[PDB]
Amino acid sequence: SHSRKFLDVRSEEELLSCIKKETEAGKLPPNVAAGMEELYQNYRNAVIESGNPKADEIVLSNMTVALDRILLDVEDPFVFSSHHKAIREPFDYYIFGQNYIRPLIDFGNSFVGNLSLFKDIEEKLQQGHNVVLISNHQTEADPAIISLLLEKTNPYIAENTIFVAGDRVLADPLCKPFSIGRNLICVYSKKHMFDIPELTETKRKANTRSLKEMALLLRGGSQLIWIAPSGGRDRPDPSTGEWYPAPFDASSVDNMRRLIQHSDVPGHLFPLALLCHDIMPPPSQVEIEIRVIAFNGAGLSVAPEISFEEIAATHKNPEEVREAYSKALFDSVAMQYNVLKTAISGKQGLGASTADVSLSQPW
Repeated sequence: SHSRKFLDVRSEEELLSCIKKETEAGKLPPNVAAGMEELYQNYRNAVIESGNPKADEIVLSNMTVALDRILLDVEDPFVFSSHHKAIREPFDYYIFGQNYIRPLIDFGNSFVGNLSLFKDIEEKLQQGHNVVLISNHQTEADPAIISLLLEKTNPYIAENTIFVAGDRVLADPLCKPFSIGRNLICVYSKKHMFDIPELTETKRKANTRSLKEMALLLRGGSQLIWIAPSGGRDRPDPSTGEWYPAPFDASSVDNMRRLIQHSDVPGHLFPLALLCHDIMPPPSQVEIEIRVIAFNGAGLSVAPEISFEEIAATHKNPEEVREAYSKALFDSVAMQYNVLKTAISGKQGLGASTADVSLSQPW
């Protein structure tokens, strides 16, 4: 039976004592207990540093509920398979991840690129078409960056986007409550497929099942799916420290395009850029060389779909077409990303807008 002791915590001393007690009962592995203490301190620090006047209340509330939900999953892990629908009841995991990430976003220094295209995307969905957002990936909070930035203007996208998500993030005890509250297509990454030879067959069968269910969803129409063809989160250049979208896997863009073609329903792929690594960056040696959670502006942009036909008509074979189409999507993502960068880290705000990227603050 679930220990609800984290919900009785009213102080940092009780928090640490609770962590100790759950570990001593064997209900929390020592490395997970340690990760929980680091998480607490880092979340606390970022919220206090934002200047938020309700910092102490937000931290106590979000962190005691986060620890309770992390322990709940450790006691009996939620099993993810193929398509996962966000859990909204009795405990709304979606709204929990939204409220958990809210205080880390500096909305005054956050921007949306080409807001009107998100309305275009909703129209296409209303026509029964499917839309795939071909994006870069920066943090495990990416779904909340998208949902929070668009919650006022595009609540439909905020609540119904489906994220193609890899096994590494879905297995992490600290991220599980967040993941449970999102719509997902769960896949085993190519990167880790061969790490454990005794699991490869199983992962491949599950990947086929996930693809099959995604194809079935597409046949039904009106699906909005996000996928980062790079797989992983962007990393800073190991020498310069510069962050920008990681290389795409051109086969991943091709596989999505072809599933759309066989679904017999009109489908659209739009290049999407996300800028939020400062809020919850992946670990990196150059960052040590030159904080796991921070308050910072976030950016989100979308640009028109790339003409696949124009590329197929001007390239000599299948491989060259695949590479050029993936590169054209990637080139758009990187272009939008630099405009977001100039607006936020460059401090130009709306003055970073260009002919192709029009910024706004829809909140």
